[PDB]
Amino acid sequence: VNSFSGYLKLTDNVYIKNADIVEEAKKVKPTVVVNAANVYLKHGGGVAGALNKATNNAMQVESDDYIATNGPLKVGGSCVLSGHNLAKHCLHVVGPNVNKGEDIQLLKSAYENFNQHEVLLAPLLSAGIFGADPIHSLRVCVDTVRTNVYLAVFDKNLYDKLVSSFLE
Ligand SMILES: O=C(O)c1cncc(-c2ccccc2)c1
Repeated sequence: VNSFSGYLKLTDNVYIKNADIVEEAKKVKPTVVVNAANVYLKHGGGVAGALNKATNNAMQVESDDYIATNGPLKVGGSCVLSGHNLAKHCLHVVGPNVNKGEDIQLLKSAYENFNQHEVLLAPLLSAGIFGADPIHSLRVCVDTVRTNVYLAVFDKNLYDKLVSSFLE
């Protein structure tokens, strides 16, 4: 049903809310929730851990089965798997891990995957343990994605910084 509420317009196609993406997926019933994935689709923490836990490990069993056919994803790559109880689809997207010297230029490639989906509920890619500046990631989102993105940002202090950088 894609019932997004309380999202702040940043651009004509990029929206942002200070919210837990799991709680968002349960209220919004989005067609697509984006996972901040690693190449092995091992959902051990952050957004991936959160989404998987909310599926009571359904996502992790499907993910393994995919990895068995594919081997690992490419950095900048994605797959479309079931959203389980959270969404029709989960778009698992691998942003570069700049901690491991993966090139920040691959963040554009990661966001380009969003353009395959009319409307997405999504985190910022390559933030947190992936080590990219989240405000940089938002700029790459805005520059790259032309389909309708609804970004959920868990942390209020980071949310305010993001909105201050974008609108002030
Ligand atoms: O089956 C569909 O066409 C569909 C499309 N978008 C969202 C959903 C959905 C997503 C989460 C919960 C319940 C329903 C289903």
